[PDB]
Amino acid sequence: ILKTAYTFDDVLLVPNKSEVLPNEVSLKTQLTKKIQLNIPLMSASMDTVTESKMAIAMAREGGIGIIHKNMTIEDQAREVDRVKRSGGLLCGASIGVTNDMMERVDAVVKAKVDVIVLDTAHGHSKGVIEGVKRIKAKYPELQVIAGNIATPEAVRDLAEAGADCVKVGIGPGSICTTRIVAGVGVPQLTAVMDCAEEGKKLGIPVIADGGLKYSGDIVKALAAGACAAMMGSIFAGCEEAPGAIEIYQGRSYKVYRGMGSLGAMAKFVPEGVEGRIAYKGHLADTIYQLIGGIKSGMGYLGAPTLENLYENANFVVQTSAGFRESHPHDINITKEAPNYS
Amino acid sequence: ARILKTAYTFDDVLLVPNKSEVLPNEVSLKTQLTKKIQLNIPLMSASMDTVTESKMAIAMAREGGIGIIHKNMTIEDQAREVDRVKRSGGLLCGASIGVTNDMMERVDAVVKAKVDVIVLDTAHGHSKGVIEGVKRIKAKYPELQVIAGNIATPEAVRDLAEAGADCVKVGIGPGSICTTRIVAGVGVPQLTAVMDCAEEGKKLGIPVIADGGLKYSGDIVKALAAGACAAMMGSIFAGCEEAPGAIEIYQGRSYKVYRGMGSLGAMAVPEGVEGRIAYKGHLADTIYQLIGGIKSGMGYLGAPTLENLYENANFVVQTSAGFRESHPHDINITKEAPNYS
Amino acid sequence: RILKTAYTFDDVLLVPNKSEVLPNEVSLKTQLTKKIQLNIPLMSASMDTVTESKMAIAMAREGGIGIIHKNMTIEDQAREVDRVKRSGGLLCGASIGVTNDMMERVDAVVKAKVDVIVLDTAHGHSKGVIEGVKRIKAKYPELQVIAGNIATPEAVRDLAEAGADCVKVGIGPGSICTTRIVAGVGVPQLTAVMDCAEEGKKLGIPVIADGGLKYSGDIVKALAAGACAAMMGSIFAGCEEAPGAIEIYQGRSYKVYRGMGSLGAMAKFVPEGVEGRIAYKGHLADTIYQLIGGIKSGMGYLGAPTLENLYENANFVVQTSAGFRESHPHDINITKEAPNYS
Amino acid sequence: RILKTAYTFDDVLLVPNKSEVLPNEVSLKTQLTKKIQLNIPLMSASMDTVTESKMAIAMAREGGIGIIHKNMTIEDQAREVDRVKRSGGLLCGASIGVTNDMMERVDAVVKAKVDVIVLDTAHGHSKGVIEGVKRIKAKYPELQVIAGNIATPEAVRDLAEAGADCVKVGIGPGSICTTRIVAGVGVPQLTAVMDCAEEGKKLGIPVIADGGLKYSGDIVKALAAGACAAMMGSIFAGCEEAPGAIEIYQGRSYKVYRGMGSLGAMAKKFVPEGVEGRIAYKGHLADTIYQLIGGIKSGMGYLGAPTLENLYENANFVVQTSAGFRESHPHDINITKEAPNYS
Ligand SMILES: C/C(=N\O)c1cccc(C(C)(C)NC(=O)Nc2ccc(Cl)c(-c3nc(C(F)(F)F)cs3)c2)c1
Ligand SMILES: C/C(=N\O)c1cccc(C(C)(C)NC(=O)Nc2ccc(Cl)c(-c3nc(C(F)(F)F)cs3)c2)c1
Ligand SMILES: C/C(=N\O)c1cccc(C(C)(C)NC(=O)Nc2ccc(Cl)c(-c3nc(C(F)(F)F)cs3)c2)c1
Ligand SMILES: C/C(=N\O)c1cccc(C(C)(C)NC(=O)Nc2ccc(Cl)c(-c3nc(C(F)(F)F)cs3)c2)c1
Ligand SMILES: O=c1[nH]cnc2c1ncn2[C@@H]1O[C@H](COP(=O)(O)O)[C@@H](O)[C@H]1O
Ligand SMILES: O=c1[nH]cnc2c1ncn2[C@@H]1O[C@H](COP(=O)(O)O)[C@@H](O)[C@H]1O
Ligand SMILES: O=c1[nH]cnc2c1ncn2[C@@H]1O[C@H](COP(=O)(O)O)[C@@H](O)[C@H]1O
Ligand SMILES: O=c1[nH]cnc2c1ncn2[C@@H]1O[C@H](COP(=O)(O)O)[C@@H](O)[C@H]1O
Ligand SMILES: [K+]
Ligand SMILES: [K+]
Repeated sequence: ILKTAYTFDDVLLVPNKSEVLPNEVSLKTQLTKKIQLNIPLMSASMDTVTESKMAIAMAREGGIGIIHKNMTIEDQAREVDRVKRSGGLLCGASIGVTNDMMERVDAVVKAKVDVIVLDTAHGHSKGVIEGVKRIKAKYPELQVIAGNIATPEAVRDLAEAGADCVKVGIGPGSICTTRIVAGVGVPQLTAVMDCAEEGKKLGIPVIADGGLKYSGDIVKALAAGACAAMMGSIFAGCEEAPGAIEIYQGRSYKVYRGMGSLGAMAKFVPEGVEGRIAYKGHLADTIYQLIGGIKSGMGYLGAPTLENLYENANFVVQTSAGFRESHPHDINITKEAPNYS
Repeated sequence: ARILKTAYTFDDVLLVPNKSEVLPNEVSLKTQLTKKIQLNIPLMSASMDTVTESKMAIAMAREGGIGIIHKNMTIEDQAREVDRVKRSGGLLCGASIGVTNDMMERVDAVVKAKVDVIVLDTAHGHSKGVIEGVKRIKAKYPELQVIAGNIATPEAVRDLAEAGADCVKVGIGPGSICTTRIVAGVGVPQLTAVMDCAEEGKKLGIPVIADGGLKYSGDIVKALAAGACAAMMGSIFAGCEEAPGAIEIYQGRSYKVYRGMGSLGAMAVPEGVEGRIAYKGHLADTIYQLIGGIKSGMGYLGAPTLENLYENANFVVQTSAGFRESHPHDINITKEAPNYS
Repeated sequence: RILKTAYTFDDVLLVPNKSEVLPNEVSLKTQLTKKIQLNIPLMSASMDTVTESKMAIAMAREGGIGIIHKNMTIEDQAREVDRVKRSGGLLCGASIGVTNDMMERVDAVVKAKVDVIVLDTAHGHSKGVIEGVKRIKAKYPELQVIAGNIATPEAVRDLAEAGADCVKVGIGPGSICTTRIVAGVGVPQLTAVMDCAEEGKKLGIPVIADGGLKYSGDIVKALAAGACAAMMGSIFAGCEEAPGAIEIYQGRSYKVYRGMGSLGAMAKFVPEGVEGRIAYKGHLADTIYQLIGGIKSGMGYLGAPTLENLYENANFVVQTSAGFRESHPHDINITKEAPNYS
Repeated sequence: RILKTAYTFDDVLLVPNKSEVLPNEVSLKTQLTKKIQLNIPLMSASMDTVTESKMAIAMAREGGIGIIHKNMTIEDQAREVDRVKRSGGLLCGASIGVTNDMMERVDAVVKAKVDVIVLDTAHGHSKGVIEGVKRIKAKYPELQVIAGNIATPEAVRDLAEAGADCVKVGIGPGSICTTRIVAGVGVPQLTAVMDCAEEGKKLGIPVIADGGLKYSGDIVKALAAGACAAMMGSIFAGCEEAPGAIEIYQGRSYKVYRGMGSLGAMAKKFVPEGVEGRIAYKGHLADTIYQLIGGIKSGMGYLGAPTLENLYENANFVVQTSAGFRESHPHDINITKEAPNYS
């Protein structure tokens, strides 16, 4: 019980000397050794976040969407295929460890998915290791993301098993109760930091999944070493996300729930809650704001590229009081900001 | 420097997931309350007049745990309640005893009623009165299993072990209705207290119980992974139909009264308060949720048994920001979860 | 530079010790100064909305002591002290400021039988205060003098040298106090009381834990830190004895409670307290009973028959903000009034 | 990789020192640069809802200075500073950005006899600012230049070799600032001011504590950290002398206050780093300065400091926790009467 772990709100990045203006920087990243994204953002594989429409709009902005799997195998293959024939867009698919597994994989592969994500509550498990070894045995050159994990031991075991990228985050998500009902989890920033570090010794990239709420948070995840950030609530309020529209006190809300929530899984022991976030309009506007945030951050840090950002970033722990100084304070805000609230 | 040691409670820490060859539906929650008593699930209902009586203790045993009948009633009525449990078909049953002038007559009567365990529980278990009590009771009934409490230190485990106790209950002040820490200034945060006492207890070969301050199934997992043999809850069980006292309807919702035994109402200078808690229906639904959460955590930690969970658990400390990450956050929740208030 | 963290009461808990002593067994006698013993280590504040003759008569007869405030003329505070000393031989205190009329106020309250003088100012670690003590003891060598307020052991050392018989600790912890906010200056009270009690004891000088106390458990902590007695304002300001009529607001009664450095009490001012209302507490006896029982209960937990043994054998532990939440009642709709809680 | 905690005002307290001095005896004089002395170490911020000529005149007349903002055309800002120099030779500053017309704005305010310019930017530790400083001093070698904003000792050194006469510390503390939220970058202000003050005093360049101040006690902390002066927007933006009329909202008077990097101030392609809201009306600046000044004198008396230099040299800080914070503020009281220096 000696060691303290930090999440995003716990730290700040120290500005560096910069010869670089924000609209000079390049957010290109390697999602895997083979898959290059233009911007390091991906939409979560949840039934209230990503289907083909969201996945098409992520691809076009430079990112990628991971079509969720809470649908028939044939419907997912249709969603993926819908993305592929909308141009030449990259598309991912979610796969669980099931008796369905390889039929789901065969359908999205033939439908030309670019990357599958074997994601489960506990990526550091015998099922996932065997599942990655099974998939890569059948499809060697296909790209496999394995998650979710929180330790460097977990990185190696999935790298050994053949994953091309690992996905970090047990407990941080906005709709997640894993840490509350199971007691298990690692604060996300320290999780990404430790996993990024072992991932770089091995040649395997890591994704920061969950818990990001502002663009500043993504800068921290990338500075920690993640190759890409994945978000649910940040995208689930967008027009392209599936989700009934609910009305309350003059505002429109989009339904957003955990995949491990009662309503998603339908004696259940859930690991998620169901709720709603405010409608935010079109993805493109949300992406602009996030990219602009990341660019300014790299400007403050003098980083022309994501690699230089990771190599030159210096972190500083702020207290509860610093956290209050960091947010707007002692202001009665009256005009909406596309950046904040 | 007098103020050196920081002590932690459940909400300060998190468990790090291990490599798991095992699924939640395969782990065994069997535990030894004492050496002669083995429960199937490591949960006990608290010895309170708004929590455990014959109706509660019967249902606890039927789910695999134990209820300790409270002592706020005549010696006649207590023996009667223990007997109903004993005549309900071979169900384990406890009874609490205070440091009283009538003490050995209370032990007498519930022993006659074939009680399986007694709890000599006082505000301060590491005291002369409890020390002599345990030896006095071991002098008359050496076969009898006696739990003693409450305590907060490793020194207290020794002196209670050298006095005869077969188990020791940890918890000074963490209780949801408890004001001991505020009115007396005394106590140890529960996770550190369990941890320190579990470590002395294991070396000496005596189990410890985590009593008080548990609220979610994940907290229990932390207590068991800290080394407790079982967990005692008052608040988590007091809203159920089997707890004593009737339901109140206040503004469309159902509530039951829940009070500290040290509160003015139970005693008719108090160390607890009286209040109302939400009605939660039948015990079996609460037990099912708690059991499920515990097996989830043990799956995460790769633990087939409770002792293996303790051997291999690593804790990490989270800040206030980790805490807010760990709970659902930045979401308007619209559907109640059965495991997340 | 910044590095040493300083703690207040809600940052820490006392670890229970083995106890051969039941709460009704433990003794609460304490030495306020070398010449003044109290049966209980409680003092009421030198504030116009806390302590007058009625407060200080009531305080004495329960075994503590009241310190009559200075926010009144010299004649009337001497009479106030004479009110107390005539009512069956009780101890009385009196507040004295660093002023031009300061010896005349001392002279009056002395003729008026005052047992203890408190030369309390915003900054006791100061030339005026130190000179003031030296001048008073030179005129009255037997008169017991408390000086404050301070927060450092260097301040204990210097006020002991100046002739003080007891020093009062507390810069900023007060519930009505804005000193830390407007001047940026202070020390969390628990660490202040420890550091100063450490120095006062080596010199043989008692120290008072003054301000920031809200519950009985808080008092126990101050005493285990080595304070000789605890001074409270807010806890006593709600009582019948305290000065001030009882204003009532939406079917509930209250009493005015204000800082002595608030605009109200001092009437170009730059205040260092606020002014407000706190709920009516009842009679002082019942409030004191509940505080005594917490102390006695805390000493039971720590197995200390006396305040000295409690100081020597106390083990503090730091609690985080989640420990704090677990320490208070949680997740319960409290429906009945506990006599000793909120 | 992540070992250093950095602190802000609400995290620390100053420990009282033995004192031979009373608050009224204490001296508030500070060198804003080697060539500029203020009688009180307070500055109003160069924002379009804090400082124009009227507030620059009101600050100067109290012993401080105002920086007229640059969210206006060049001739208007030169006219604005000329209005202050006309009111009895008062001190005046003007804000200058890294623009295509940077040297032309500098020309107009120099013509109107501005005492100091502030080359203030999101990121003062940048090639732009570093080159603007060299180019401004090369043409106007006696002009006093403040450069900012910054947060590190490397930034202090590099801007001093650029020619800055004084630097301005503060990445993200402002009450209306979202830089640390949107960009993830910044340093808690007290640690920032301390680290930068230390390097400035080794090099001979003073530093300004800019942003995140809320109470007079906070100013004392920032001066004891070693800053030569404190810059405020929120504290002064409710005052009658700040720009914009007094607004009513549910029977209480308010004024508008917004970040310069907020949408309204920068007026879809924008990515703002500030917000816009409203703050309570607090009256005329004279009454706010009074309460501020008295708080600083009280703090310095507690510290036995007759000068700001003596305060920096003998100030001791302790960290307080959130419980310490809770004790530090008033607590467990229903405040009935409004205190002119608290809420
Ligand atoms: C993301 C997430 N939660 O973060 C989640 C998503 C859907 C469902 C669940 C539910 C509520 C069903 N909860 C678990 O699935 N909980 C859990 C707890 C412990 C372990 Cl060890 C495992 C594992 N399951 C596997 C399987 F192979 F089956 F996929 C390998 S390990 C699973 C959780
Ligand atoms: C209790 C308390 N505040 O806690 C208080 C009570 C009444 C008035 C004040 C006022 C509002 C007047 N505030 C100061 O008096 N502030 C202050 C600040 C710094 C110093 Cl150094 C001094 C000093 N006073 C003396 C005296 F001679 F008066 F004793 C020597 S030095 C005083 C404060
Ligand atoms: C669990 C608990 N509170 O957590 C509690 C439960 C019921 C009643 C009380 C009351 C309000 C009556 N409070 C004390 O009992 N307070 C107290 C304080 C200090 C000591 Cl040292 C002792 C002790 N009593 C004994 C006994 F005589 F019982 F054996 C041994 S030690 C007791 C407390
Ligand atoms: C104070 C402040 N925010 O705290 C602020 C004030 C006005 C406008 C902005 C906006 C919203 C436009 N935000 C940035 O300007 N952000 C930013 C982020 C990172 C860098 Cl590296 C730079 C730079 N700009 C330059 C310049 F072209 F001005 F010379 C050189 S470096 C700028 C911010
Ligand atoms: O029910 C759940 N329980 C726990 N985690 C979930 C659940 N559903 C989705 N997640 C994870 O939470 C992430 C979204 O987090 P968010 O962006 O913070 O809202 C997803 O990428 C998943 O990794
Ligand atoms: O009045 C009281 N004061 C302090 N502790 C109590 C009181 N009554 C019961 N307890 C303890 O608190 C536990 C209940 O805590 P809970 O599970 O957090 O609600 C019981 O098991 C007892 O160990
Ligand atoms: O106006 C004030 N400013 C600062 N401290 C004050 C003021 N008035 C009283 N005090 C101190 O605060 C103490 C009362 O604190 P309380 O019991 O927490 O309310 C008094 O004994 C004084 O030491
Ligand atoms: O939009 C903005 N983003 C970030 N900082 C700003 C912005 N506008 C003003 N500032 C800074 O914030 C300071 C005011 O902070 P305040 O005194 O806490 O209200 C000003 O001196 C500027 O340095
Ligand atoms: K801010
Ligand atoms: K205070």
